[PDB]
Amino acid sequence: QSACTLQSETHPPLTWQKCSSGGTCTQQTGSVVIDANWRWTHATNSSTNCYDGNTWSSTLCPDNETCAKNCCLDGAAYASTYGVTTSGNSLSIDFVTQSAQKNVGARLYLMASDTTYQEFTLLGNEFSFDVDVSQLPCGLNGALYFVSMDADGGVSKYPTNTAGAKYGTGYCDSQCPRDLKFINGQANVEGWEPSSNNANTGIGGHGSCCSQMDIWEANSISEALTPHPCTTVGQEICEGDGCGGTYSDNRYGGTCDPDGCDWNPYRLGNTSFYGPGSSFTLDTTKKLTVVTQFETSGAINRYYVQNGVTFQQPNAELGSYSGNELNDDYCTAEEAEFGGSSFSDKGGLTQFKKATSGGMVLVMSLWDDYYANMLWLDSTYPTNETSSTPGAVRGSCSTSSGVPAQVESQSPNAKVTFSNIKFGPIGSTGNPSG
Ligand SMILES: *[C@@H]1O[C@H](CO)[C@@H](O)[C@H](O)[C@H]1NC(C)=O
Ligand SMILES: [Ca+2]
Repeated sequence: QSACTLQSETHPPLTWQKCSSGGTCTQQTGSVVIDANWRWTHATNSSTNCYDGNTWSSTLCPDNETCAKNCCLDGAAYASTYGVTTSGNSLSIDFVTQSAQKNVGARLYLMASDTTYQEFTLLGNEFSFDVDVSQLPCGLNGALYFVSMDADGGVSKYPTNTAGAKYGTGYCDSQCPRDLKFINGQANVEGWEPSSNNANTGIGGHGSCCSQMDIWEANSISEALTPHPCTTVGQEICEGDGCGGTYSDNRYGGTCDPDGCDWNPYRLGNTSFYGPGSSFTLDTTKKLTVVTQFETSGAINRYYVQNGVTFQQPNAELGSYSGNELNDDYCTAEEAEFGGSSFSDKGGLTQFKKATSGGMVLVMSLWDDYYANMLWLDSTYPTNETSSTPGAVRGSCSTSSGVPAQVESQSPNAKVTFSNIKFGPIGSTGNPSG
């Protein structure tokens, strides 16, 4: 797709800190850009929409190539249309924003410049951020994660994409999302199937895969940490059900691991660690700091800070495993106890180290789940299972919670605030900010 300028594109600024082993942290100035899927897509020579509701214009978009040549992405009014605002080192995303139309959530990327994404090499480093999930009830997910996207949004690889990172192109993740309107410089009109439960989305004939590090997927009820390896580390197009993931039929027939080796304290047995109120170790009605360390062995460590008190990831006992570190032993024990083989089949933490050894783009989003109502994160899943079934209970939310239409009408003012992002060598982010 190309870019149009009927609406100016001004990326909201966002500062963050880069720390060093020497003990100092320096302020960096970046900005955020909203994903292309949320943008107005119209004809290059007019205001005629190329996509409307959950269907494409059959005249402007008869096929993927023609559609890409006839259509362009336009600018976004961050605050008024998407409910996205920034203030210093803080970023807030509103759940539902009512303007000329109804907008639900957003997916944003941290930029290095006005035309490029900031790339982070995670291996041997740690990532820290403060978050306020107090306004996120059951069914919502304020996520912060990393994906192996190209810095230019794919412009160098796909000439027909001239919008680039400036317009949030090039997304990919372990689910090999087929709901993307543009992939590899072409539209996704071929094989398009409008969603039967969402009037604004659909599924196309192609998806976009890549490694994904889910550092934070959470609400006020539950939180999970999940690395997702792929046989091909970087962004790669997939076709049909060969994509696997949520959007396809055979979930495990793809190149990526849609499940991952997840770590949810509640799912692992500690039901008093994270929750709303003073009866929980970490009170989700108050802000908290989340630190994630990527050691060179490929293992992942995590600790939290609230009101100046530090709490390491709680200890978990799963089969022959015992500890608080996400490593090979943990992931092997999880597949043995909870079932599955997707993570190991995709290479596990060893294959995932290839992703963290390279650059990954920071993503921050807020979304509700039209496929599984976020039950996999904060409830019993599958819903037919009981508490006696290992790993079935992931949170205290009712199995009837998370209906998109219901949460959107009942909790429109829900929102998430991410702030004070710090990145640097392991052991450096707790030092004085500059
Ligand atoms: C949950 O984790 C916290 C922090 O490590 C700990 O103090 C508490 O004893 C744990 N509770 C259970 C039931 O394991
Ligand atoms: Ca270790």
